[PDB]
Amino acid sequence: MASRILLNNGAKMPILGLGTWKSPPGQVTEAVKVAIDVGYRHIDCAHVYQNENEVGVAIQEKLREQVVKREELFIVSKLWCTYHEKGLVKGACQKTLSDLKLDYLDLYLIHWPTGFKPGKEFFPLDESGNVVPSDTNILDTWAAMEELVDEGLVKAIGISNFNHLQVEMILNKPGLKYKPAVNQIECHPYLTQEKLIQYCQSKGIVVTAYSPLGSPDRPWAKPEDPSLLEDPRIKAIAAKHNKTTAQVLIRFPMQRNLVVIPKSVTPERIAENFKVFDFELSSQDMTTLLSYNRNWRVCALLSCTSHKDYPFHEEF
Ligand SMILES: NC(=O)c1ccc[n+]([C@@H]2O[C@H](COP(=O)([O-])OP(=O)(O)OC[C@H]3O[C@@H](n4cnc5c(N)ncnc54)[C@H](OP(=O)(O)O)[C@@H]3O)[C@@H](O)[C@H]2O)c1
Ligand SMILES: O=C(O)CCCc1nc(-c2cccc([N+](=O)[O-])c2)no1
Repeated sequence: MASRILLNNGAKMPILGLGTWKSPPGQVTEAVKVAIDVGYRHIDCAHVYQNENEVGVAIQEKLREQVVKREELFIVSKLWCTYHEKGLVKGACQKTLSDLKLDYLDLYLIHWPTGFKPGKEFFPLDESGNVVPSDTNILDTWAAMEELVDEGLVKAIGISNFNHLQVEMILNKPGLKYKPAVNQIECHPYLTQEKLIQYCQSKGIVVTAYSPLGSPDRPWAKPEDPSLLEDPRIKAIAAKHNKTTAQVLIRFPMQRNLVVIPKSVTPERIAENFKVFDFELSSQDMTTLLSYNRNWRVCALLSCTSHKDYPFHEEF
């Protein structure tokens, strides 16, 4: 299987990347250094993760060390919800660029369709804990994203956690200048996303699967929660192919023509997780994994469920 997928901006995106949500700032520099050493060329970042400076130290050292060239790296970051106003988007991008010590991003995503009130708080709340929305709408934010392409700050723009109606809204935006290149969404055998993925692919939008391992370190994990890594049915498929469960869970989206971004700060796992290009799941394996769907989401916050733009009321 090829290692990159062609985007609708003409650039190629590595289909395996390293996630960095929850990667501790004191561990993620070494994690990214190790990742590049063992072959990763795509790093998934975000301002809200509060570790972009430390990710950048790693990227810069490996560029200076001549382990890799910048053109060979695919660095993604995301515009946080409190910066959807037109006048705040460039600054938000430039802070990400300064922290990552880059002069462009390969891909910048609108992190969520929901805009929040600007200010220092990433999740501004009212007295009863509802997030405070902003009045910006997604189409003006999108035009601000298009400006970043035209200023050379980013090579591609896209979206994340957009539902099909929301993707459609961007695609039908009056005066649309650049189509989203990517929609990054939660996707794994308990949330298989067939409808949203086929819609996006039919429009030439590449889908990135996040939390492919079910995010076992998410802060709100509950006993009763399903566990991909521990699911005996998936362990069995892994056993059959002489791979680990995680390797199965990473290969699965790759064979759906998705990009996948498993997170780890554990060197042995970082290496393990990249060793997924030398085996194939069968069609039957794939259909079996798809059958485990239960519409289970890692990422869906109660505090945002009344925002007008909350993406997960619609089926997809
Ligand atoms: N667009 C958005 O809204 C959004 C939302 C969620 C996630 N994402 C992106 O997606 C990335 C991946 O999602 P995620 O961080 O939620 O979780 P994930 O990649 O599904 O799972 C990460 C967890 O799995 C562990 N793990 C990694 N490799 C393993 C292996 N081979 N064997 C056993 N355990 C392993 C990691 O542990 P150690 O780190 O301790 O090894 C960590 O606890 C994020 O980091 C972020 O970059 C984007
Ligand atoms: O940004 C990441 O990579 C994941 C951080 C964890 C996470 N964020 C959210 C979150 C943030 C903003 C909006 C929503 N919403 O449901 O409308 C959910 N739910 O879960």
